[PDB]
Amino acid sequence: IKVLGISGSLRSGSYNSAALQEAIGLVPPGMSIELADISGIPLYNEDVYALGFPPAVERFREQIRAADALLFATPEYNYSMAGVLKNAIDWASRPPEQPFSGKPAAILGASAGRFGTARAQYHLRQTLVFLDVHPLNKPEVMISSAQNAFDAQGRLLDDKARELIQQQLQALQL
Repeated sequence: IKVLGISGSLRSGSYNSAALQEAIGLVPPGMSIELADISGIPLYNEDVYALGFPPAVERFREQIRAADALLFATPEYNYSMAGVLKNAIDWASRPPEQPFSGKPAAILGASAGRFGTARAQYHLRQTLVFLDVHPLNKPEVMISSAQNAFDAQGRLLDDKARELIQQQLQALQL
């Protein structure tokens, strides 16, 4: 089972990217996570789209098409999804036959804030309706006070979080 991990943050020390990197080693046997790189995706402009998909967007769409499931790591800024993540989704969601259609998925997120990306997750779930993506409802993974969840580089010190992430991946497999 091929899972495409999508981090909504571009910063080097991203808690969400670190969560996905850790997730790669928490999958059950028979499953593997490949990471999407959305750093080359430009801000959306219909006038640009009309001339064709930028190479970075085409690559992203190709990865989504090839994936059996999706794993979103969504940062939360100003009580909603990070604009960068939404922008990437906006690009990949364009016609023809946008690739998110029918894909099962899991959502997780990390934030320094108290609610560990909860608000961004429910907004994303609304967006997923239009894309016809089917996200797991349980378990939910909202890592709060993320500054204390990781050490050097990006290892998870929160075993509870590691367990829940392990559960989502086991759910996608099923």
